[PDB]
Amino acid sequence: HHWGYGKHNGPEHWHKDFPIAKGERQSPVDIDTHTAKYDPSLKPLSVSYDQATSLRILNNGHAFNVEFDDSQDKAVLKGGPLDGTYRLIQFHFHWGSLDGQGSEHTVDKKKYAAELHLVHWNTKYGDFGKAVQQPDGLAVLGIFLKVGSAKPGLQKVVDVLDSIKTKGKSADFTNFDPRGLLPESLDYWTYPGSLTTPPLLECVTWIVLKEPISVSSEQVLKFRKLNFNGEGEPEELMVDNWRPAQPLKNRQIKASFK
Ligand SMILES: [Zn+2]
Repeated sequence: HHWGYGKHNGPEHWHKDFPIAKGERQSPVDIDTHTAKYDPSLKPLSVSYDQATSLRILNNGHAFNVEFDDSQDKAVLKGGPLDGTYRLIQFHFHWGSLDGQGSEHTVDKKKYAAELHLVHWNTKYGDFGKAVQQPDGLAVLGIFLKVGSAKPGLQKVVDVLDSIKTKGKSADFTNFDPRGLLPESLDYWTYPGSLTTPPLLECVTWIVLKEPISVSSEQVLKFRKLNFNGEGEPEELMVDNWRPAQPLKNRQIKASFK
């Protein structure tokens, strides 16, 4: 009876195994654009992905992760609200069964069709497993996906999904450039939060980009053909793998832009 996104094990149940689900800095949240505070002290983001080395793509039973070599400062995030250097370890998406839902964060209650999370860890803690135990351990760049024109830089991901249809499958996935997934503008909101899946640790500085990327209906349809289940188990489509918005509590969302 593992956690998941179903009727009997979904987000409303997670607090029984993970009591931090009811904590003070849980994610995602609704971003109220009119009460977000413009902070002129916030620096521009510095995304240095030119030397990124992707390794593999994996269906882990709740999403698919594209994993990167994080043994050196090859793909790093700096600047913005961050102190120090954060190394990219993996990216994954959350998506819906329908185009009108799928994102985890919302903007003035608006849901997008999907949300991309680029997960980075603070190099001062030496490895990802130690970083998640620290309040400043991770930085997650969140990018919204809306349905419209196709995103050419996403197609290489879409075309490999047939190889990792079921939980536990992996495929080699080298030479993928994550720069093809970024919007034109790097304006952002930021707030302190958590992982949005168990163990729900409160270790994330969230950086949510204002500008969505567009993907085609055909691209997102292919996400919805993945399976939560392993091979030979009954088929359950991997859809609606998003956590609903959590209370903001004593937190202020800051904006890098007016
Ligand atoms: Zn995520």
